[PDB]
Amino acid sequence: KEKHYYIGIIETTWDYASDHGEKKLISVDTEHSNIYLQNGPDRIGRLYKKALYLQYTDETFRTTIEKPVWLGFLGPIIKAETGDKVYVHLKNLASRPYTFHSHGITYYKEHEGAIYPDNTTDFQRADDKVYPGEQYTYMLLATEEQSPGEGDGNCVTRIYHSHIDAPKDIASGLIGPLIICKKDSLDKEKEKHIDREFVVMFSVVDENFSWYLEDNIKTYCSEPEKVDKDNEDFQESNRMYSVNGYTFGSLPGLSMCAEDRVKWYLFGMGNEVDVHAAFFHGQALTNKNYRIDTINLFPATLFDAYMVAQNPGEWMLSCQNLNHLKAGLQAFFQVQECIRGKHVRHYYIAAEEIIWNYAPSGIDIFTKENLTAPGSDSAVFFEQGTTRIGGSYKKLVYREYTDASFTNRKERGPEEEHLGILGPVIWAEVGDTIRVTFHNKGAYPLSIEPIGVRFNKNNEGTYYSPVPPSASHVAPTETFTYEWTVPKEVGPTNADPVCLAKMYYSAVDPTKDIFTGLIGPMKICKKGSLHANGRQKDVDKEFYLFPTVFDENESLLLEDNIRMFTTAPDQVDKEDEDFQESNKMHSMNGFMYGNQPGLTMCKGDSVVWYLFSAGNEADVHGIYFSGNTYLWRGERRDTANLFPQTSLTLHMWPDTEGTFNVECLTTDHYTGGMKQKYTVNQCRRQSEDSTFYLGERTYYIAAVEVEWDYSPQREWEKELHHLQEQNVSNAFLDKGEFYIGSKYKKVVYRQYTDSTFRVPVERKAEEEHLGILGPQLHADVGDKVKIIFKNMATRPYSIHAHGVQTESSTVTPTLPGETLTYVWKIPERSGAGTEDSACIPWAYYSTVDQVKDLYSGLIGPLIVCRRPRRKLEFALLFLVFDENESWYLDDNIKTYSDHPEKVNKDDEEFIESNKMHAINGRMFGNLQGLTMHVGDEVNWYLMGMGNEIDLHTVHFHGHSFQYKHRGVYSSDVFDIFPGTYQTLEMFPRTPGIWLLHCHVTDHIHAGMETTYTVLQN
Ligand SMILES: *[C@@H]1O[C@H](CO)[C@@H](O)[C@H](O)[C@H]1NC(C)=O
Ligand SMILES: *[C@@H]1O[C@H](CO)[C@@H](O)[C@H](O)[C@H]1NC(C)=O
Ligand SMILES: [Cu+2]
Ligand SMILES: [Cu+2]
Ligand SMILES: [Cu+2]
Ligand SMILES: [Cu+2]
Ligand SMILES: [Cu+2]
Ligand SMILES: [Cu+2]
Ligand SMILES: [Cu+2]
Ligand SMILES: [Cu+2]
Ligand SMILES: [O]
Ligand SMILES: [O]
Repeated sequence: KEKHYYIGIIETTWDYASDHGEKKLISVDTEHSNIYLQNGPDRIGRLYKKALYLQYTDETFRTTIEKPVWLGFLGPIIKAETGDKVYVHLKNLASRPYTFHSHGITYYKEHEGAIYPDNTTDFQRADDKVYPGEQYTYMLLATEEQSPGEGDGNCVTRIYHSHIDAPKDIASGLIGPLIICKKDSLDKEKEKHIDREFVVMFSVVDENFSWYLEDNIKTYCSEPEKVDKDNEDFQESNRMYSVNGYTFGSLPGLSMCAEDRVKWYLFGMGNEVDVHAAFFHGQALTNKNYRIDTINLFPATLFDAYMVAQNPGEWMLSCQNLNHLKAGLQAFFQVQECIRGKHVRHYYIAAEEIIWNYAPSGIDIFTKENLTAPGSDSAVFFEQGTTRIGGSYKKLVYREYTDASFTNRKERGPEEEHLGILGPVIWAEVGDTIRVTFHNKGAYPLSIEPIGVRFNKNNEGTYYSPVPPSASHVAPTETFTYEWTVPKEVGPTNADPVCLAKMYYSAVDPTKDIFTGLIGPMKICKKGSLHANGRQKDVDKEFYLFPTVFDENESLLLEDNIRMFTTAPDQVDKEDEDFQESNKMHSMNGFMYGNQPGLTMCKGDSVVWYLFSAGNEADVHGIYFSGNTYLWRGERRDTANLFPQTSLTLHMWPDTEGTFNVECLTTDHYTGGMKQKYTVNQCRRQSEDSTFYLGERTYYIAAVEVEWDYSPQREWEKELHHLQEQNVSNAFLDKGEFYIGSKYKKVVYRQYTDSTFRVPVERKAEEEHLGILGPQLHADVGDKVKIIFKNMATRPYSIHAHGVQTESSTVTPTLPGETLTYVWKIPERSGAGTEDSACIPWAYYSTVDQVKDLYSGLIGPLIVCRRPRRKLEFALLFLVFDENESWYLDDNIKTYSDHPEKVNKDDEEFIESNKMHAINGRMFGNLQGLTMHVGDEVNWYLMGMGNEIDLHTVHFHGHSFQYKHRGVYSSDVFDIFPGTYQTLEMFPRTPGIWLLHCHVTDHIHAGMETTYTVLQN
């Protein structure tokens, strides 16, 4: 078929509403709405002028078609089954130039509707920028290459948006859904067997970016005269946390019937504070491929879910990111009312208060140093005195008891010793009923909210609307018996593991209860997978890990805690930056700096890890199990990623004896103490070894100190701006007064020919694209790689790598001038998992100082392949190099700064002047070397690392990619965070120079982009 759509871009006023009335008890935490929606002297209220796509009937952009109420300000839903020829007739009826760039479909440079130095000429640039009054019809092709994966649903979710300056064009309001179905999935422009199809975009629509900021200030502020746009609160007062554009329970239209087959197309959109956690309170929207309960979304994350509306009632959709939840990102939706499970599991739990100590040994187990040594990582969090609480905090948490007689606890075995602060594991099987007899015992009402089980409205553990103890409100001394059900439609899918890591927390006020201590593990399993004791049947060890930043400043018991441990409360300024840092407890299961115990097992044991987390947008973790590799959802990986409310079930079979680290790779977190140890003991006696390593490879690598330049040519930057017509100044690149430019000394891994290390291997063409990265080491499964590593720098470094097996756990640092040998064995578990592609990459890095060594430059890819036009390989490392952590910072200042004496290393402006947001070490088109031909088979090895900020949604303009074993899944955006190493298959089809970039606002403007060339066959 060949669809035609008429899209006009009009200017208009949008009201984030307030439905000027109530019946809306959003009351998860909520009331300071009047910042966001308050009109006034400075503030603008809930009315902003914003351009937006509308659908017209004819080429006469006069007669409009009306888009669903629930769609909010998004553009009209554009659909197309594979093989279609969609033509989009755009007419810019607005005050400035806009375009229409689509995400998941094929077109030529004359139809990209995106502007950048792509060496194209006039006929191909008509699309790339539509002026007011001009009309342009975009021709798109639903190719089989962009077709939803062999294992994707029938219709995936894609997006279209303007692209002169996308962040701004999108903040301005120009963005809509593009749903792509496979061959004849659709029927009457709706999926063949669905009842309701919805589109939801989570986003902190930041009005400070919209082109109409001025027009909005000058209009609504009563005193436009005196508003500081550069004012933190003014800015915050323009950030509209909202789902479909609507901000405080305002989303209308969401309505289905019970037994309704709903399909939801989600997608985030935003800057780096856009760490979302979509959650549909009422049911089991659990059909991604497996059963999912909460859906994480980031800038341009394209996601599709399938639900079967059940459990009739007025439910709620929210974003479990705490900060977003209290900034009002909720939206009612409802399933109108248009057998059970007899095995009763009975638990008795009391919430009790205690004085939790985050680190008992009072020492950093990792370094055997005193946890309060003057000026150290730990110091800040544990220093105790006048205005610093210190190490232990009167917390409040769940503990199990023997019976309604809340008299005697249950003895916690060495088995559950690791549990730390977490509550008592609640568990059950598919087809059961749970009855937790909660008994509050603290100075505040609380309750227990369970993620993952089926519960009626009488058992809802929170209260949203539109002295007895209620499920939602169990007062300080009352008690209540929640009843939950674990019916089929809420427990593990066929493709799911035997047990799903789950959780439960106090939901009287999530944004505060959890941080105080009310969070506990839960485990829902396939029917008959557990023994009487609650342990899986052929599993040796079951562990539960909860890494988070226990925000003590948000504890219900904060005041008391100030009163108890400070040597001067009255004097405690509760809002000092430094005060709140000292109480941001970066910890795992309650412990810090190595102090967590109980993670011991036998080599050969079948271990099963249950990970989960909660918290705000700073909860972007990369849990790294050093020394071993697990098996998640058919994929071999050794670093799990967790965000607000994420839950995972890892399966591991440790294979090397020793004491290894379970740590959170993401910098802040690691420095702040988010690292633990787990021990593998030898529990058998096994073999004599001259029987297996069919291959041997040896590489000679060295670490050199080079002068690196993040942007050696500034042309592409320059050209990109003039096209956009921007008056912008580059903070990171412009030497300015005393700033250090774009060049900084760094230490990097360069390959050599032999043990003499006097002749380096010349980087050929197919490897110019590696930039700062070390060489692409290759190893097949069954190898015994040997790295002869020589340190030519001026301070101890070493080389180690994820996924690889080693003899011991310790890693000897190579001293300068010294040359050592490291040996990595590449057994089966270091290679492709069952559903993995044949080659998978692992980052090799330096261990002397996990952090400073990295930012200093030391990083590279190890590709480990499985089996025995051309085939290409590219390695991309998206990382915001924090040049402030370089071991070489002092030299750079003296070497590069025009006036070193005038530099203050603490000056916020300076700090930022060093945050090089780059790809493989270079920003703004400066990443040369990515060239293929039409027809080639390309393998992109993407890997991210770094701090909390490192959310990187990689987008390739004009081409999509496939990704699991056999390219079973399709998409054009890939989510990447610290510790993510992924391999994407792609077949270039349309020739031309295309833009490759991170889709998150700060990152784009910062330079995280370059271009890849597809040459004509
Ligand atoms: C575009 O034009 C010139 C020469 O072709 C130069 O800027 C560069 O080589 C070209 N850029 C790209 C991305 O091909
Ligand atoms: C561009 O930057 C200059 C300073 O370099 C500034 O004075 C001016 O307002 C900006 N915009 C235009 C159109 O000149
Ligand atoms: Cu985009
Ligand atoms: Cu959110
Ligand atoms: Cu972390
Ligand atoms: Cu932090
Ligand atoms: Cu990014
Ligand atoms: Cu795009
Ligand atoms: Cu783009
Ligand atoms: Cu930044
Ligand atoms: O795209
Ligand atoms: O994009």
